[PDB]
Amino acid sequence: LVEPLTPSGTAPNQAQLRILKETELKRVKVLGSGAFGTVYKGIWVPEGETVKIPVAIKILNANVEFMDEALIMASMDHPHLVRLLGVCLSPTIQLVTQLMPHGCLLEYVHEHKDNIGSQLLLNWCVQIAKGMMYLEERRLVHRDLAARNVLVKSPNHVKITDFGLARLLEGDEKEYNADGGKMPIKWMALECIHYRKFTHQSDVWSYGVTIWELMTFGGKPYDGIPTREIPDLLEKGERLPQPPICTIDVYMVMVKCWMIDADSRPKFKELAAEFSRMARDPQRYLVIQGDD
Ligand SMILES: CCc1cc2ncnc(Nc3ccc(OCc4cccc(F)c4)c(Cl)c3)c2s1
Repeated sequence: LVEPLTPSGTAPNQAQLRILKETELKRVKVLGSGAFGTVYKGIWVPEGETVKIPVAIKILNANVEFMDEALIMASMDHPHLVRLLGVCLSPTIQLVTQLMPHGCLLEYVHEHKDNIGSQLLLNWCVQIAKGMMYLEERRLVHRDLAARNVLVKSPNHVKITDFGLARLLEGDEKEYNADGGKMPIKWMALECIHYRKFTHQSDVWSYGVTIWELMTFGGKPYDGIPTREIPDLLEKGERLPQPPICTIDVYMVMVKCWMIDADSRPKFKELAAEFSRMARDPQRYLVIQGDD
């Protein structure tokens, strides 16, 4: 027979995913490595073409779920989220994305500390929130939002990366086993420490921690405090301190991201809009000396 027609006005997903030959890629050096896998700086020469496209290649240490997640990653079309360019299937599956020349935001803030102003910092808060807004719109939880997973295309333009990988490697099992989670506890929403209760509102918590990293120019959350003690401290009401440059206006935005009640936290829509209006008058909201 012929299948009963039932249209839904959802637009076709015409995203392209390129399956790349092993030999189209060369690795220059290592950029980073961790629970997620190793990220290499590299060169992609497409099949038949000449141009040597600067790329990052990620190798991970089920494949139906991977090819499903790869579809999501390639479908992302937003200025402040990365897009997967290609997948290489051999010898093991490699992820290929455009290299960001100014690197990771966490490294960028610490290195350019003495020359980052209030306008720049407040604009990054908007761009991050916007990209997350776009993820949420698609019902996609990042699970591992952190300054370390925000890359700098140019000083005035950041992109979020590494969305999807956490769920792909961990799964959705409510109970943690003895191995625990792969994401760092100190960026994690309280409810996700105890069980896997990952939602857009848990990402919001992580957003709060991410923007604190920026306002402290690469500060380390709960610095020195061992990760075993965190779940107890958070439940006793402990939160990150007010960064020196932060007005109470900015700090309260942060604090609201760390409410016990996940529903009480700001939505990404509210976060982008508030930092937007702050970015219209950035010296009323962040107090950095020399920032005239
Ligand atoms: C610190 C200096 C850096 C510059 C830079 N430029 C581009 N990509 C980088 N890292 C990177 C992170 C994740 C990667 O694959 C995972 C992934 C997740 C979601 C969408 C993607 F396109 C991909 C991939 Cl393939 C790469 C990095 S890291």
